[PDB]
Amino acid sequence: SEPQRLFFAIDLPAEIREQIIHWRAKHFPPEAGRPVAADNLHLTLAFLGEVSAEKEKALSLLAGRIRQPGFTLTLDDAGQWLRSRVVWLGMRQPPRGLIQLANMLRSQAARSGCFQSNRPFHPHITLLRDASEAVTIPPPGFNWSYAVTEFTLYASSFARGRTRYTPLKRWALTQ
Ligand SMILES: [Cl-]
Repeated sequence: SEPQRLFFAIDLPAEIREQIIHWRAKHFPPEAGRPVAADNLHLTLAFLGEVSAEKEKALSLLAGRIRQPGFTLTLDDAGQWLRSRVVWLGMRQPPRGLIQLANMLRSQAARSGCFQSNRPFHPHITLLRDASEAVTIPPPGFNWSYAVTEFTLYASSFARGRTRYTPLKRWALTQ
């Protein structure tokens, strides 16, 4: 019944996660930044901040009322945001369904009193953190494309020199 640090996210198939870390190790030396663990690669829909058990339940219920078709993500884009010090993977033209889902979840969080960054939703998958220096970003690998069937509520913790994301609940997207 202690508060947890939560976020909604979309996950990647194992095969694609593996292609990504192989591609990453090939193009980015350790000095380019701190690599996100393969299992920790995800696309965040909405950050909720620290959330009480009571508030988690309310947000989970609102998430469960979402009615949306599934969509396809094709990762054709890669870049670097120096100020936020990340190297990221993303999509040039995200499907509307992704935008709809994120905005819906973000709206629900906001209306519940959740911490607001007032940052415009920029769908991305963080590959490197603490990326300070400016490196050369290659295009992604070929055919990193898959159907999104669901989204998940995660808890975030740190154990044994690792970041850990714990799945709490999942909701399927219709199709
Ligand atoms: Cl371009």
